[PDB]
Amino acid sequence: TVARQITLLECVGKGRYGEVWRGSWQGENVAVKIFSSRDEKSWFRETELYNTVMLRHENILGFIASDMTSRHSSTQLWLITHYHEMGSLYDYLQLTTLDTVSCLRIVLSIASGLAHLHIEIFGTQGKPAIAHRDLKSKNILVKKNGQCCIADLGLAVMHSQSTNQLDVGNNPRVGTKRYMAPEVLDETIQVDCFDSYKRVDIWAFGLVLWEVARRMVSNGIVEDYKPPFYDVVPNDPSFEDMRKVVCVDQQRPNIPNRWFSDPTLTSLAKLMKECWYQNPSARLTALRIKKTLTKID
Ligand SMILES: CNC(=O)[C@H]1C[C@H](n2c(-c3cc(OC)c(OC)c(OC)c3)nc3ccc(C(=O)NCC4CCN(C)CC4)cc32)C1
Repeated sequence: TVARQITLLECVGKGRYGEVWRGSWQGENVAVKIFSSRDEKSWFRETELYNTVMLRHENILGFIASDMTSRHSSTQLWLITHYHEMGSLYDYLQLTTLDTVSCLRIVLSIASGLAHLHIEIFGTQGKPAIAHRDLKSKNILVKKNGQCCIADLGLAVMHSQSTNQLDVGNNPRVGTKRYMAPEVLDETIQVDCFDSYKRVDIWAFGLVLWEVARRMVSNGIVEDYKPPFYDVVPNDPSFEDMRKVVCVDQQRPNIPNRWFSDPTLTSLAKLMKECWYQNPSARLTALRIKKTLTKID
């Protein structure tokens, strides 16, 4: 169903993943992702997660439907979700700066969505723990109320007390290299250990925090948008570029001096560094981050 009722109006994204369209379903905007063949298995994993898990949370992208539809003499794989007209956090941050409240609301809402993903709730009305594995600004959408929701669950891995085996391939280097945690890049991560995947999300969250904080204005000062590690790796960095910086040199994004003139950015700088520990077990939990951000307000 639904695929029939949907008219595609304008393509708002196109890449190796496929395309994302603004469509109309009974006159209502929906986001339609048409997967590339390359990413067909992500469509299935994401579809099955959303269809089997009650994953309704204000800070997780709202699923509507999935469909298989043959159109251009070939089958199309569609994922249909709520449409967030503001688009991705990545693109939003390049258009505007943030005051203190808008910055906190963004980062807290991401922490809230990530904590909800991570938490296992027993039973019906509950949910397995979920690790995202590709958290970054391009996979986060901004809402008009200034909160964000986390998107793109095609690499996510789930865990509950039902089974010890995880639906993860043998290759741990699945995400976006620029955001890959050190234990992924050097491939020492314990693929058997679900908690290890949560900690990889926390590392990436720290990087997103840094990206956002750079755009918060303090005393008329603000940084331009940059991706993590812009100053030391080329675009489309290689595994080796990333490993030398992050694993061998053990470098991190630098904190602009101006942040320490503002107590919010001072607090956030402290927080992102607690997300970036080389040792995964020292990193704050998602819920700890959320509780901390609830108080920094
Ligand atoms: C890696 N970047 C991407 O993919 C791109 C396309 C993704 N996009 C998703 C989306 C949908 C999904 O499924 C259906 C996904 O997968 C679950 C998903 O994953 C991240 C994202 N909804 C969107 C809603 C709107 C827009 C958008 O830009 N409109 C244009 C206006 C923006 C603001 N003014 C300044 C300019 C014009 C873009 C959206 C982001």
